[PDB]
Amino acid sequence: AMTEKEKMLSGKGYYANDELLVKEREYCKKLTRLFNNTLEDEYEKREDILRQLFGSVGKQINVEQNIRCDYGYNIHVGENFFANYDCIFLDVCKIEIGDNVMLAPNVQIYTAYHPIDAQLRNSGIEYGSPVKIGDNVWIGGGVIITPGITIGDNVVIGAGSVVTKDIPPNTVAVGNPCRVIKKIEE
Amino acid sequence: AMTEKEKMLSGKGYYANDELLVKEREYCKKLTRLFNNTLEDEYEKREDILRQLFGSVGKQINVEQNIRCDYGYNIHVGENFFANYDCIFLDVCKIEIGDNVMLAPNVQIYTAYHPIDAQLRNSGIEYGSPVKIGDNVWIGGGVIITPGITIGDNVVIGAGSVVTKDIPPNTVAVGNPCRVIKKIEE
Amino acid sequence: AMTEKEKMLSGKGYYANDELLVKEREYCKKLTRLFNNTLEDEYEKREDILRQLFGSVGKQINVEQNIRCDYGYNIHVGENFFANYDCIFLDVCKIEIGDNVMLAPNVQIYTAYHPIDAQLRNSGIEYGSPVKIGDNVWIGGGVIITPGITIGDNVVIGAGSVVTKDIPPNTVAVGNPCRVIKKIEE
Ligand SMILES: CC(=O)SCCNC(=O)CCNC(=O)[C@H](O)C(C)(C)COP(=O)(O)OP(=O)(O)OC[C@H]1O[C@@H](n2cnc3c(N)ncnc32)[C@H](O)[C@@H]1OP(=O)(O)O
Ligand SMILES: CC(=O)SCCNC(=O)CCNC(=O)[C@H](O)C(C)(C)COP(=O)(O)OP(=O)(O)OC[C@H]1O[C@@H](n2cnc3c(N)ncnc32)[C@H](O)[C@@H]1OP(=O)(O)O
Ligand SMILES: CC(=O)SCCNC(=O)CCNC(=O)[C@H](O)C(C)(C)COP(=O)(O)OP(=O)(O)OC[C@H]1O[C@@H](n2cnc3c(N)ncnc32)[C@H](O)[C@@H]1OP(=O)(O)O
Repeated sequence: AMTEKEKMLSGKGYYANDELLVKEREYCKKLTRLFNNTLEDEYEKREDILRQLFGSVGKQINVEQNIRCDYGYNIHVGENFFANYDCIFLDVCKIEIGDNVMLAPNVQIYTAYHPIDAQLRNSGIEYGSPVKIGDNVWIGGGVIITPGITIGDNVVIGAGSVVTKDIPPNTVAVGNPCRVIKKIEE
Repeated sequence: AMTEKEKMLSGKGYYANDELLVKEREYCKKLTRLFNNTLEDEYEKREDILRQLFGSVGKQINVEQNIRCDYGYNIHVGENFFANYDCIFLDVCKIEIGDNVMLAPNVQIYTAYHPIDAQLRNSGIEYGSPVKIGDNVWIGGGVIITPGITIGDNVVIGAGSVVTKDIPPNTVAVGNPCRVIKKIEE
Repeated sequence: AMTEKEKMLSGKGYYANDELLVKEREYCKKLTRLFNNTLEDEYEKREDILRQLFGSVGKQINVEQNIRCDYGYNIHVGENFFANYDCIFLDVCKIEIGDNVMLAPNVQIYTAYHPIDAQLRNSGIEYGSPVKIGDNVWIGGGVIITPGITIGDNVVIGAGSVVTKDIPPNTVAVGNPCRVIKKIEE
């Protein structure tokens, strides 16, 4: 039989109040707190914390302060990653981010979700679906990414967009819901 | 004659810089600060603070850190309430929330508003309209609730939604503006 | 030849990792940190910090806590300015705000942007376009303002709006994208 952590990672229904998960979420908030309390000139310190927090980190990385995570280890990031002010990463499942990806302020990537049915939801069962972002992607400010979304290479997501469906590579996409408005040279 | 606090609660025009209201807003920020400075394993402490902050609290409650309120006492919450990261409650008027309601990160419930006319607005007069959320409601990430909105039981509001009109029970509602897209079994 | 700071202010392409700009961004975060760590009854202190932070400040000003800026000096604000909880000012270029303007919580004003082309973007080059807000303007909660936007006098921007095009004076504007829905008496 699977553990609650295993059900979680596999996109199945799990109980978040599982002791192991609660204490993993505690460990995450400790590093998060340490990260957000650092001083503006403590780049070395922040970088170390990110390497303990995230599942995988490239050579260079810059995440502006007040970062929000659930577990940290489900966050996998490529080279030269940039995340601006107040980004939220609900990494119940894998948030896999490619190379040269930069996040504007207030970008929210949610992998978690709840049952539509109230009785199921009120029971405490919960789900996750991994999010994928390709190489060379600029994500605008206040963009929301929903569970199970894949974003291709060479994509520019306009500010305030709500990504509900997959966005193909080599496109510009804006809106609520988020749709392609332009193609671009590869 | 009514006091400014009374005008506020009754949905009438009031001056926010009223001495009583300013010092009530100060008291609110003190508890808010205490709440947001707690350590990740201080559940007992956070729970106590919420019972001093909110108008009414159920048996169990979990609000993730960095909460934003104006007064606190206008916030009335039911059983098993959950509020994720960085929720904002502008409780100029009553924010009444039912049982088994869970808020995703960055949910913003605003009850306050200003006069459309500039001269009225520049005079400092201000208004409020209470917000109502029924039992068994899942509110998505980055959802904004406008003043005077009532949300029925069994409602799922999709992420990034902007609730401008009332949402009937037993529905799924998304978008900007927020509209019903599905009905659901009761 | 122009410096990187000069290219920035002039709307041209610049490298943000320029030593002068990095240390100006450090100075900004120091004041920001001091501002956000103040206690709820330290109005005098916050006001002083804002006068060191912002390019220009009127007689009276109230900015609620957790403010986010990049440089500060590009932010020019008029009389009786109000900014509520968690506003973000990406002032790569000039953010010029008129008199009697009030910002609701979570208002995000972005002047910065990146090249559409990935190779240009991955090179580290970056741009800015100034944002202008007229006198007597109420900006709703969670409103996003994109680079190069001018907002006229007597304008009410509804909550959750995403301003992508210029908004004429004497109008009410909502939506994603943000459009005029009403005219109003001057
Ligand atoms: C340092 C850092 O981390 S970056 C900091 C900045 N943060 C940000 O969020 C900035 C993001 N920049 C944007 O969102 C811009 O709007 C861009 C890049 C998407 C603009 O791309 P463009 O395709 O050139 O927009 P353009 O002005 O040419 O017109 C696009 C059309 O779609 C609309 N549109 C553009 N952006 C958006 C948007 N974000 N949301 C909704 N609609 C939009 C326009 O209104 C226009 O409509 P229309 O022509 O049918 O009338
Ligand atoms: C631990 C916690 O606190 S929870 C943390 C997570 N935070 C979140 O915000 C997650 C919320 N989940 C969502 O918003 C999901 O999108 C859900 C639950 C609304 C999806 O519901 P569904 O009805 O099953 O969406 P579905 O994929 O079937 O299709 C719905 C249609 O409306 C659209 N749609 C779905 N969600 C949204 C949305 N949030 N905004 C705009 N449009 C949407 C879809 O594009 C689709 O359009 P179409 O069929 O006309 O082409
Ligand atoms: C203390 C402080 O700092 S303020 C704190 C509060 N923060 C806020 O964000 C509150 C802002 N208030 C709002 O956004 C309000 O919705 C207002 C002021 C824009 C309402 O203005 P009104 O024109 O009177 O809205 P009204 O109810 O009359 O109807 C407007 C129409 O546009 C729609 N609409 C109204 N507001 C919005 C919105 N924010 N987004 C999208 N659509 C909207 C309505 O659905 C309605 O549609 P319809 O008539 O075609 O069916």
